[PDB]
Amino acid sequence: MSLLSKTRELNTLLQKHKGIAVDFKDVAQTISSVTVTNVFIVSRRGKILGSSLNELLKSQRIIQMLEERHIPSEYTERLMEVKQTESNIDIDNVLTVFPPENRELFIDSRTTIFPILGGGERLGTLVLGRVHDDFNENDLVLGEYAATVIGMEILREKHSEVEKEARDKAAITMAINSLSYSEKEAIEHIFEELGGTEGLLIASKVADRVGITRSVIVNALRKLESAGVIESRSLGMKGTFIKVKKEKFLDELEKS
Amino acid sequence: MSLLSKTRELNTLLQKHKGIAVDFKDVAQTISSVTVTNVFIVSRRGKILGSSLNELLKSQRIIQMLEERHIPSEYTERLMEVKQTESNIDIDNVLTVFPPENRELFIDSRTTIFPILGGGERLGTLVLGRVHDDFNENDLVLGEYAATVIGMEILREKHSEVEKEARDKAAITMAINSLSYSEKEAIEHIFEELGGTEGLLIASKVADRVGITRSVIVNALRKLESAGVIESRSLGMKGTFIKVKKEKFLDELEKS
Amino acid sequence: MSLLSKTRELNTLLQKHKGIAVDFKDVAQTISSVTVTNVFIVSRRGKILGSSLNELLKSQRIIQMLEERHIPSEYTERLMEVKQTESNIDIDNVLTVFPPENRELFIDSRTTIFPILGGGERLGTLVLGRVHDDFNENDLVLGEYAATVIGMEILREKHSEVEKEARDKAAITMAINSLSYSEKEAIEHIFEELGGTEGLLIASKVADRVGITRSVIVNALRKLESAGVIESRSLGMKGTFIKVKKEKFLDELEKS
Amino acid sequence: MSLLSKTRELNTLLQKHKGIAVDFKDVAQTISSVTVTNVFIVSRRGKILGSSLNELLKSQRIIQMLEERHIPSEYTERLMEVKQTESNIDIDNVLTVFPPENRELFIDSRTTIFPILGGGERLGTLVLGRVHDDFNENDLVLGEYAATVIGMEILREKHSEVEKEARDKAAITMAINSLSYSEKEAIEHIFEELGGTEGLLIASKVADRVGITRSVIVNALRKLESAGVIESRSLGMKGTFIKVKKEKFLDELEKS
DNA sequence: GATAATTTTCAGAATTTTCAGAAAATTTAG
DNA sequence: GATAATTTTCAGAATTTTCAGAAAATTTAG
Ligand SMILES: Nc1nc2c(ncn2[C@@H]2O[C@H](COP(=O)(O)OP(=O)(O)OP(=O)(O)O)[C@@H](O)[C@H]2O)c(=O)[nH]1
Ligand SMILES: Nc1nc2c(ncn2[C@@H]2O[C@H](COP(=O)(O)OP(=O)(O)OP(=O)(O)O)[C@@H](O)[C@H]2O)c(=O)[nH]1
Ligand SMILES: Nc1nc2c(ncn2[C@@H]2O[C@H](COP(=O)(O)OP(=O)(O)OP(=O)(O)O)[C@@H](O)[C@H]2O)c(=O)[nH]1
Ligand SMILES: Nc1nc2c(ncn2[C@@H]2O[C@H](COP(=O)(O)OP(=O)(O)OP(=O)(O)O)[C@@H](O)[C@H]2O)c(=O)[nH]1
Ligand SMILES: CC[C@H](C)[C@H](N)C(=O)O
Ligand SMILES: CC[C@H](C)[C@H](N)C(=O)O
Ligand SMILES: CC[C@H](C)[C@H](N)C(=O)O
Ligand SMILES: CC[C@H](C)[C@H](N)C(=O)O
Repeated sequence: MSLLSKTRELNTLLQKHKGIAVDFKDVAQTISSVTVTNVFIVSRRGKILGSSLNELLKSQRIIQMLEERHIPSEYTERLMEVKQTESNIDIDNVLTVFPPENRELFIDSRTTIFPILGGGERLGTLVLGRVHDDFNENDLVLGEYAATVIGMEILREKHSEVEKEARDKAAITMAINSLSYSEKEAIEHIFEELGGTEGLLIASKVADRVGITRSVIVNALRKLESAGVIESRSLGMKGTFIKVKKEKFLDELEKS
Repeated sequence: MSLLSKTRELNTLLQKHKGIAVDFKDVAQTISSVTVTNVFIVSRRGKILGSSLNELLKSQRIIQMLEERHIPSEYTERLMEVKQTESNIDIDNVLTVFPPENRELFIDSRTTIFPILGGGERLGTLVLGRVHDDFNENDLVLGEYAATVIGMEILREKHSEVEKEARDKAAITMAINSLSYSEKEAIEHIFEELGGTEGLLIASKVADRVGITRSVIVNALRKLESAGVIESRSLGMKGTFIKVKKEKFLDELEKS
Repeated sequence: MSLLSKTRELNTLLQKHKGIAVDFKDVAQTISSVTVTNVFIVSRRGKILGSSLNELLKSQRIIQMLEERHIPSEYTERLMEVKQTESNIDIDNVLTVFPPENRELFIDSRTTIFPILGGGERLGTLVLGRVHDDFNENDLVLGEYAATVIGMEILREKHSEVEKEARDKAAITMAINSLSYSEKEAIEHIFEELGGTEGLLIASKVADRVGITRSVIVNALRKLESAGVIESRSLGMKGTFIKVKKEKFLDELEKS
Repeated sequence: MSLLSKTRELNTLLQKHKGIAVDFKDVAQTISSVTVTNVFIVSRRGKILGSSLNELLKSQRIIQMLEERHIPSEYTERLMEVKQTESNIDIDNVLTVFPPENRELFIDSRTTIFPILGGGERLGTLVLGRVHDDFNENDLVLGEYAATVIGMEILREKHSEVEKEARDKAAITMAINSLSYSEKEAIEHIFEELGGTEGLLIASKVADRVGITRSVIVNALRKLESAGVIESRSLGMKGTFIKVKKEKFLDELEKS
């Protein structure tokens, strides 16, 4: 099986995965097939995001490591020292992925470490190990496709979660500014009587006890409703039902 | 220059690009440098998302294509019928990326087509062109790997686009439900006289033409600001400035 | 000389330094006196912030390192691996501060590495080396006073520069919001004709060419003057003299 | 517990505190834990910046001191006369930190005084108290090193305080120069009727009492907002809300 | 000393704005 | 079907606000 067929095999997993997310465990399996290696996709903090082992599964430490979803904290930082792709690493090296204890079974073992880069920084590490054979250039080509692609699926993940928080801050800010002076004070006193995420209270009485017009309170709520900060429904004599959908709202209110 | 050298060059563009969006015009010329080819990155409908050419620029048609940001209609169809990679296409084949009229300069021209796939569907096509040298398998490895990542960035963009159009619909609806009856009527008329995405008008004047209280207009606008549907700016004696941040708002409002 | 007298010596340098800043070179000298060692105060990126060497000055690499204001980039990252105070490190170790080349002169050499911590993260490293003798606990007490104190003078420096940028953003924002719609457009057209940091222009003519009232322009400038964004003086027939004192102002204006 | 163990404990509080400001109440009890002492951190004028006591809390006077956040006037003087560290002070010496009346519980009490020095001047005093055990030299090493860092955090705070009062003066002056003659007159009267740091008043009413155009008042307030001297809030029919962010503004204005 | 050129100041109207409160509309329980 | 309890809607006045522009004030050159 030629390199083209191996690259074609890997590139097919990505071109046909439904959705946008790519399962790194699926990737780990594919990387093992076309190269016959034990695969480890670890984070910058060592969290195991993918794995496709066989010979290593035969070690006690490795089993307890897969359950921890982590790797030796000390060995995690040593992978950070590899800034370029270092291949063909024997068992007599510190960067070997195989247990130095069971050296007899892994005497001819060779280890290669690919760094995962994205957006201009370090994102993870892709460690591949073999029991005897060595790594050639055709293997480093396949491994660098993975690191470059994994870093892209991580760069998207980190970026998408930043966009989410950035929108919530805008939604809260977009709402806090649309409030009037009397409407900010109204919202402060309501969330006080409400106490929790959702509840039921009589807005009118809260308006009378505090000395704020009743329509000023209805006005503030409808603005927060428009901004997606809360959901509200009327219950007539029972009162007004409120369900906060953005918790950080109040915290940013007094801050204003 | 070995394949592992060309591969490392391409991956470097992707791992260090700032932000998240990868510019296809950068990819195209990067693909062109490492393979010594004329590069086209086109969509299903033949829009040139990115290109980096040299010899082809000595043809009249190629220039007007770049001006139109599109490729011929006839050619776009025949690219869709290419369901797999097809390399070393001669000048006399319809799938050739070189103008046949300039045969004196393109008689020994070879052109390979790489379908761009993402999420299991055809997103576009990556076309490479050479004047003399044929395409080896080490070239198909790059072109196929570049079409893969190109499909990944398109898959991602189309997803973020859909998420945004959905967040917008939600913003409009959430803001329309916040409007009372008289408030919902003012906005219909305010946005009628505005005539465009943004403008300046005298609200109190429009309030008297229809017979709605001016206070109604002020509160309604302030509720659309809470949902990020419009930006509003008071110019006192000169009127009110209104910039709409959601095209489809007015259309959606009329539905109700 | 007892430890109390050594601690008293060090604590005097800090209690009597005039001003708020503490010169790390002065510190380097004091740390060398009370312990008789070659002192290195390096950053997280290896930048030498202080030094008090003697025996090492006798090496060619060290001389070229002091001029670079840096240390071997590779050795800089290895110091990051020391998370706790590691002392009594022989020349046969990678973390030795002495040149492994001139091993014969530094055979009994012992090296100690103190990490500089502040605010909850790593800030630098304090490396001490000896030619023969070893380190005791009384030496680690003195070295940890230094690391803890150096980290405090660095935490203050980093914090003070953050407070400075945070105020400039507020000054610009505090000003951009106080501007009216017509006053923002006025400031946009003035900085256009101005071209550079400071210059001379006739505001009236700029007002007439663009179609904005002349007093609207005087009003915008006086607000920016109040916010410290610009300095302005009148020159009657010659025009108005403007000197921008905050460059990022305009960049944040169109962004609004 | 060795000195190097006690030292490492204190440094840990300083290296991991969040922000920049170190809370002296944390330092005091930390000093108390590692040396088994009653701790007082007082200024020149005897204000208890921080304390952590146990046995002393069984005395009436000590409690009222904590309530007053001050120490006796007579005792504060005698601490200033202590120009150097003085350890193992008996119960019958005026420099004792223990109430003589409770002699039955404090007859074998020992108390050491550590002057707190920063920038070459006396900033405060660190006082430690014990019921039985005397103070060794390993204790003077901690108390002297704690007084040093305490002096460092006071030196820093007093500097940031002065920089702020200077930035304020600049903000006031810069804002006053931005005011015209009629504008400068309105603010004098507006701030006269306000009577306090913040309040609500009817500007247009105050405009007619004096005979100034209402527009003048609006623009003047908007110029003080640009310099961060006040916050202003429009309440329409109810009036204008004004919060002053710079106490000394009104005073400084009257000077002109 | 005075003209000429901008630059500021000041005054005033039109519009925008926030709040009050009475009438309308709703929900819940009967 | 109807009372009672809040909840919304709507209308209206008082105040705040932004802009225009004419008169005043300033600087520069003579
Ligand atoms: N698409 C995709 N992304 C993944 C997968 N596994 C992990 N990630 C992403 O990888 C990113 C980093 O991994 P973390 O969950 O943060 O693990 P960690 O222990 O916190 O390590 P650090 O990210 O370095 O802090 C996360 O934001 C995930 O979105 C996966 O299987 N598929
Ligand atoms: N990252 C990135 N995406 C791009 C670039 N140019 C185009 N795209 C994406 O390519 C996709 C198609 O480009 P369009 O310009 O919309 O072309 P089209 O005619 O709509 O193409 P069809 O998808 O066939 O309908 C969209 O998802 C774009 O976001 C580029 O330079 N960078
Ligand atoms: N008080 C004081 N601070 C210093 C001294 N030398 C350096 N610093 C501070 O140490 C901080 C970090 O050093 P840098 O100038 O940033 O050196 P660098 O090469 O950029 O290394 P990094 O800070 O890790 O990025 C700076 O912000 C300085 O303010 C000194 O002699 N006295
Ligand atoms: N970091 C820090 N500084 C503090 C703390 N308590 C007081 N200070 C500083 O200690 C100094 C004096 O405290 P004050 O409360 O002003 O006492 P004082 O009576 O003015 O003292 P004198 O300086 O003698 O006039 C000031 O610079 C304060 O900022 C604290 O808990 N943490
Ligand atoms: C997978 C980690 C490997 C075994 C590494 N050599 C260690 O001992 O931690
Ligand atoms: C890019 C278009 C190519 C050259 C096509 N064969 C044509 O003749 O138009
Ligand atoms: C000061 C650096 C020392 C000599 C280190 N062992 C190196 O060789 O880089
Ligand atoms: C803290 C004050 C001490 C106890 C002082 N000697 C007194 O008697 O008041």
